[PDB]
Amino acid sequence: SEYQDGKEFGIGDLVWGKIKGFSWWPAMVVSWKATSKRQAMSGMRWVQWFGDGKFSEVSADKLVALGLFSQHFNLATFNKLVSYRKAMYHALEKARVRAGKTFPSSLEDQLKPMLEWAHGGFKPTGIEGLKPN
Amino acid sequence: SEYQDGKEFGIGDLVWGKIKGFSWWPAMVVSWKATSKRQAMSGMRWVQWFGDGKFSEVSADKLVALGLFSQHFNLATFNKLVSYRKAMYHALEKARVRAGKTFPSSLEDQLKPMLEWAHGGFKPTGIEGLKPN
Ligand SMILES: CC(C)CCC[C@H](C)NC(C)C
Ligand SMILES: CC(C)CCC[C@H](C)NC(C)C
Repeated sequence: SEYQDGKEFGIGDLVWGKIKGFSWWPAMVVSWKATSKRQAMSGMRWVQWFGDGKFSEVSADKLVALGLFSQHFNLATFNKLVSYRKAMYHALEKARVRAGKTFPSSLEDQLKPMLEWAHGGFKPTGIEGLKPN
Repeated sequence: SEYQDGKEFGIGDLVWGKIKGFSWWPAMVVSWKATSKRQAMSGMRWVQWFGDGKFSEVSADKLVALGLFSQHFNLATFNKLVSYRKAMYHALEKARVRAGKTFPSSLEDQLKPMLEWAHGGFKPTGIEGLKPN
């Protein structure tokens, strides 16, 4: 099947992806069939970016697990860009549901406990709870 | 292991491949396990074409290193087919990263300095920077 190149990351994985000129941005690894383009080159993954829904073919070496959060979250970009805050909401919402996490009940106000959870290490599940399926 | 048949080219090598009826087209040697098809016959190599991401089993004797660039690049095809130009973009991008090369910030316009880097022997690394890993 897809992505059998001995590199990390499979379909459904929540990741940070790094494109030249941009901060690390959250994304989900997808099958090339979802992209309406072409099969990824060996060593690459198609990802779909949270916040804008676009697809990019990105080297596996330029991806890391979303669970390595406090290590790749860019606070300057977050303060500066509303699109980045939006991306984080959609990414962490996906993470939350997967981990079976719940928060008590505005964007910045919805984000706040989600960021704390993420930044704190995604407790109680830890990064294991972010896996697909 | 795979592709130990005494012939040239191993996994990850960037190459030109020639299929009957076509100009030389850029590709990367992959393991058969990436293809989701059969293992390659003796003397053959699975390649994945840049641009469309498809797989072909090609004789190892009908492949040449991407590094022999201007000899095999086909200017006429390039000007004629947008697919070829796209193929060149992806191939050179992969070459660029492996090399550690970088280009200051459209397709052709991004292609322009990449083609010139290639036609002029991939300086400063030369073709040694094109190797996998
Ligand atoms: C325009 C805004 C939504 C920010 C751009 C996000 C881009 C698509 N992700 C980059 C990592 C390539
Ligand atoms: C996209 C198309 C115009 C051609 C792309 C390369 C294919 C696979 N032909 C090669 C065998 C030379």
